[PDB]
Amino acid sequence: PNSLEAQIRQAMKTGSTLTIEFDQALNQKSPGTLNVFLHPANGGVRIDLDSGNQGEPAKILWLPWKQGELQTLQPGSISTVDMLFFTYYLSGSKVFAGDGGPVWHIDAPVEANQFWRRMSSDEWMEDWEVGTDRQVAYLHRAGQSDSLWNLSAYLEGAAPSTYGRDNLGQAVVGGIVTGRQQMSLYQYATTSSGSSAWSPLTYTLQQRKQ
Repeated sequence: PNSLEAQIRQAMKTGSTLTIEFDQALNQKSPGTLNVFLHPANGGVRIDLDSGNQGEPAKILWLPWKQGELQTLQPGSISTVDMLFFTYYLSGSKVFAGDGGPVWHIDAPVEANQFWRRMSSDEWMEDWEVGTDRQVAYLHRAGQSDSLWNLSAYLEGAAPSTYGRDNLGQAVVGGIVTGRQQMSLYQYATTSSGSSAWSPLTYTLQQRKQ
């Protein structure tokens, strides 16, 4: 087989099943580029900071998760074509990504009006004029209280993507850099069947309402 990094990139693009396991240690690393180690795992790859167990070093874009908080990948970090992007598992959390803009990982309990307000101070958001469009990929857990995710007051366009059902289930989000400040996003979800194959996480046209 190829490098583990190549195997992940190929699984994403082909819509194959390849799971990702993250060491919680990764959440103590800042958003941006990160040197990690990839290891074979049953059915997938484990990403950690351990150079042992048939580890292969890789430089990725990384977005940590933090309890009760937003974390932000700033787009200036994004430069190397074909570099992989990952964020930590989604277990009730939300991911919001602007195309050519930041990616935010927002913990589950942060209400939508609150996280929107927090997102709102980023230069990309301030440059997003009311009444104009961006492309946005937004993923939340199905059956979670809408107070924690619904942005309908702020965005007019396609409904968000969802993972899970009845506020149960997990997702993994990653990406592949395609150009300066630009990525294509990919996802899978883990339910009582197991883990799904990778699919695209689509940016959809949204008009800013207010």
